[PDB]
Amino acid sequence: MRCIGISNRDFVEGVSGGSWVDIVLEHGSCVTTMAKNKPTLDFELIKTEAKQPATLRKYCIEAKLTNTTTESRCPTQGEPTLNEEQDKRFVCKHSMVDRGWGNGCGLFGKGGIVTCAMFTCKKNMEGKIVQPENLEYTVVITPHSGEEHAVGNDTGKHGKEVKITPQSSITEAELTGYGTVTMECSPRTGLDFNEMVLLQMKDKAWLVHRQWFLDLPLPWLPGADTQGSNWIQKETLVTFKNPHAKKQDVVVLGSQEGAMHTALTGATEIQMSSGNLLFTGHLKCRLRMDKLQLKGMSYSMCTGKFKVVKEIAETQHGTIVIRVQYEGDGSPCKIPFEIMDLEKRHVLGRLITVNPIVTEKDSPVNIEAEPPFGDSYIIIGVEPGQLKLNWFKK
Amino acid sequence: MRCIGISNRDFVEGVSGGSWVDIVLEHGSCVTTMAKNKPTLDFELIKTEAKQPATLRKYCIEAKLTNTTTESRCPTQGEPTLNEEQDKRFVCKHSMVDRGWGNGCGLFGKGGIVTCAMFTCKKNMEGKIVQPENLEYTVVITPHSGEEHAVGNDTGKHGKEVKITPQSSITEAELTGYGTVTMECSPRTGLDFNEMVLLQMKDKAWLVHRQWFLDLPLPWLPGADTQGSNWIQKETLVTFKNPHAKKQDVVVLGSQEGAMHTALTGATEIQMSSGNLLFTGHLKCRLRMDKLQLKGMSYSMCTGKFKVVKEIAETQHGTIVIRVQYEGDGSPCKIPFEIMDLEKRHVLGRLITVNPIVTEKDSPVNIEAEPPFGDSYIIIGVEPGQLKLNWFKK
Ligand SMILES: *[C@@H]1O[C@H](CO[C@H]2O[C@@H](C)[C@@H](O)[C@@H](O)[C@@H]2O)[C@@H](O[C@@H]2O[C@H](CO)[C@@H](O[C@@H]3O[C@H](CO)[C@@H](O)[C@H](O)[C@@H]3O)[C@H](O)[C@H]2NC(C)=O)[C@H](O)[C@H]1NC(C)=O
Ligand SMILES: *[C@@H]1O[C@H](CO[C@H]2O[C@@H](C)[C@@H](O)[C@@H](O)[C@@H]2O)[C@@H](O[C@@H]2O[C@H](CO)[C@@H](O[C@@H]3O[C@H](CO)[C@@H](O)[C@H](O)[C@@H]3O)[C@H](O)[C@H]2NC(C)=O)[C@H](O)[C@H]1NC(C)=O
Ligand SMILES: *[C@@H]1O[C@H](CO)[C@@H](O)[C@H](O)[C@H]1NC(C)=O
Ligand SMILES: *[C@@H]1O[C@H](CO)[C@@H](O)[C@H](O)[C@H]1NC(C)=O
Ligand code: NA
Repeated sequence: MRCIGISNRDFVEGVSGGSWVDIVLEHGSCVTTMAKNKPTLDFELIKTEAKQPATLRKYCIEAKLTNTTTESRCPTQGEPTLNEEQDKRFVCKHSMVDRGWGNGCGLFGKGGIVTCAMFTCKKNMEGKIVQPENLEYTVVITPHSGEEHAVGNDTGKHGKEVKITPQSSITEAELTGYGTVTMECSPRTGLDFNEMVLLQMKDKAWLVHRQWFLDLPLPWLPGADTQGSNWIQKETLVTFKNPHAKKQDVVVLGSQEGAMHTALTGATEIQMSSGNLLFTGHLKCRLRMDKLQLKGMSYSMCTGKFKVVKEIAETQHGTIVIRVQYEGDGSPCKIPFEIMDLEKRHVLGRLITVNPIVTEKDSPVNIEAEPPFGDSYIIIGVEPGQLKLNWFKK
Repeated sequence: MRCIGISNRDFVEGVSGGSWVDIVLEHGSCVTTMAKNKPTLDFELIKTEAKQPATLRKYCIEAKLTNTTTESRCPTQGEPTLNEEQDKRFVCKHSMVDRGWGNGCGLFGKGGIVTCAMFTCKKNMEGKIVQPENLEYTVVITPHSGEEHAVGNDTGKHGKEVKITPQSSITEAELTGYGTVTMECSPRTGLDFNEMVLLQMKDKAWLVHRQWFLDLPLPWLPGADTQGSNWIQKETLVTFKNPHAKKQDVVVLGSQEGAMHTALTGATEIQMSSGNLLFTGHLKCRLRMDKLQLKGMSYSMCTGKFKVVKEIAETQHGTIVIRVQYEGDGSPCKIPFEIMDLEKRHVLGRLITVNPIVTEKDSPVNIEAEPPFGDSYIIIGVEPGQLKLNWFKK
């Protein structure tokens, strides 16, 4: 009954005869499955967690230049040389400056120069690759127990959590009391997982095109990196200025954080809490309910009368939910429940929460029925005090 | 002699007769002025400092969201309300979420919501407006004294520093020993100063178009601001997400520092040290040298012989510089110096450092002459030991 109250709720019914039903889940969605002489169940896909992707690459989006040093030579004295010219943490550039008496040389002319500054990354992205094979989809199955606090309760303490993997065959489900049901799940994500890379920025984390990712004009380190200093293309964030041949300067290009966001507009976002993300993927599964069995078809209809505990409420999908309490002595019994017509002649509606049964003189029961459009009557209980609440749909 | 050794060096000669000469300065440039029976002078424009512009506006390029709070209502209970909805430091957004039994309401339907988060700026730009009238151009005048350490010496301790302003009439120049010269300067900058705004980012500071500046999609405060909290358009850096009608989130758009740089590519850069900038502007001035007079035309040519102290060096502009020392007893006397021809008959070159004179038996003298293309002979001194150094130009 977890679905009762969710906007994006899909109702799925069993193939007339065959106790097999196909459903589709996706974060922000809910599915209420029904099947002849079978408990009504609610399925929701909690989380979709990639186990441990691989760091394809690692871009630096903000750096600091330090320990700047420079070497120069007089005209006709060959190129300058700096040891740092070989230190992978340093970024260097050769250039030329005017030289003459006024500044150390006996000759006037363009003299060679070379400047180096130590590049230290301050913040970095981290593109990653995920393989559908290793995607553990968690799914919570909440049966329409009718339990007092079940309606819309998203605690989890009402359904049975089930872990699933495409590379884990067909998984089984133990529904404490109803038996067992089995799910035949297959990946079937939105976009390809090879052409797409999982980019991450301390919190916001998208999913972009492999190529676009790699073409990013930013200092980077190959995934297999551990050093975290020998950045490739350090100059994509470093600029060398020598305007009047006097001196040469090295500058930082400042944080690219926002620029990345600004460029990840069309990209596919993906909320994620340090490892448990909430993707976008139609996770299809097949349901076998052969081992599933109604609860207590060994009980007898109740004879006593019921007291509406919580007034009939209509859901965003035309269904109605009502809560009632049993006052009869019957003890563990079934609740009479029909959606008759205006004259109590025929039947016009169906129970969504199939086979309603009281379990304790003092535990109210929640029932979700689906009345027709227009009028109908919700007839609950039997003759002595039979509630005959009227209703109008859509 | 400060110009000797500078690449961008312009030689300016006086209008045959009139002792008035027009020169143009700009950072990274140098001008060597000459005029019949007048000392040769070198002009360089040290700095161009705007006195105190006005903060047109102040954009925030990096912010932090804090103290998030939210109010919500059940279906058919009117809009939610937050006190912060009125606190100018807070950014808020109304929205809708599904509600029903499972989460507090007796009805199922879209319930109103409103979320607010306190916006705190962390880093900011600061566009500014400058008016030409108040631009104090500093200019250093270094005469061709011939002084031992003058060639290319950029210490300043050789020339006389002169402050100048368009709104300061015509300025006078006291050249200790040569008399006085006067400069008639007029603004004449590159671009207009109304259509352009002086943008600044902790060091890097450009000059962009007023409109483009103001159209920047960034939180901002009117220049006259002192508060520094009631930012306008805070949402240009704040995003509200409510994907599944469950909850609504507020997020920061992260630093725009680099994005601004990346967008200030075509813009006009402007190095600046906390107030003293180095602009781009052809500062034209007119020179009156009437009160200027050659030095020591009361001395007599030396008779002794000279010793080349620093070998003849050629500059990036065909001129040659030589340093010699006097060994004669003559004391304060003039140095004989001519650029004769291959046969010591006629004259082929001119002195740039006009009227060379020794001043101390032990103080070498620097002379810059301009020999012709091809051969010529630098004849220094007189008969007894007259140096006859030969030379080849270009
Ligand atoms: C969502 O579900 C949680 C937990 O579900 C269990 O609730 C119990 C009562 C039972 O129905 C079991 O089958 C469910 O799995 C609900 O949390 C429970 O809340 C109730 C009432 O708020 C608590 O019961 C007791 O009530 C008496 C009143 O006479 C008090 O004196 C007791 O101190 C106690 O509160 C119970 O302790 C809670 N148990 C847990 C696990 O938290 C929750 O109320 C429900 N909410 C929704 C969405 O309806
Ligand atoms: C650029 O100019 C500075 C200062 O200019 C003055 O230099 C003095 C010498 C004189 O010519 C005056 O008219 C100039 O305005 C030069 O700095 C000076 O350097 C000299 C030599 O390096 C120093 O002179 C002395 O030399 C004797 C050697 O016998 C030593 O024993 C003394 O200790 C002393 O060094 C003088 O002190 C310096 N003065 C100043 C103000 O620094 C500088 O060398 C020159 N450089 C270039 C670009 O050529
Ligand atoms: C960088 O410069 C600092 C400050 O002078 C010094 O302490 C440090 O040892 C230098 N480190 C490197 C890598 O050059
Ligand atoms: C913001 O929240 C902090 C942490 O609870 C609190 O100390 C502070 O007083 C709050 N300030 C504002 C402006 O709400
Ligand atoms: Na002749």
